[PDB]
Amino acid sequence: KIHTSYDEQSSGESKVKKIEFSKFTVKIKNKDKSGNWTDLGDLVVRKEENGIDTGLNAGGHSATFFSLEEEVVNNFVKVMTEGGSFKTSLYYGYKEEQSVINGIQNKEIITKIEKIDGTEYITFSGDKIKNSGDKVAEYAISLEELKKNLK
Repeated sequence: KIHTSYDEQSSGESKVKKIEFSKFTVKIKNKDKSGNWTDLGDLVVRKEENGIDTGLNAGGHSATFFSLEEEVVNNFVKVMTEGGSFKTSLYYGYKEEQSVINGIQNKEIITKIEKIDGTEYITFSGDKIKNSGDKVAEYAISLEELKKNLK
């Protein structure tokens, strides 16, 4: 007879990243199968010359979340501190979705302000996933943490 086993665990935390004048990072939550907001990770907003480019950064995975043209830079910032509806150059979303396979060009993003737990959040209608039932992938970002870098 033989018997063997193994187990390992590791973690770390630090606040050492590129300056606010180059990129910034904010919270992000998603709607589960129960239709309730649940934590997902963080959103790295990179301030490029030719628009804005954003990337989801969860506890074991990362990818492009959405991106917009130079003509939408101030426009996106407006709908992300006050709400509104402007088109985006590309919308990929998080993994396990129908858009993330390739991306959606010219994708219409309709934002709205809503509270959740005493902080003001912003929610928006993404692509139509195939793991829920003809629904849209919906999310929530701390509008109060966006304002810190959107003002």
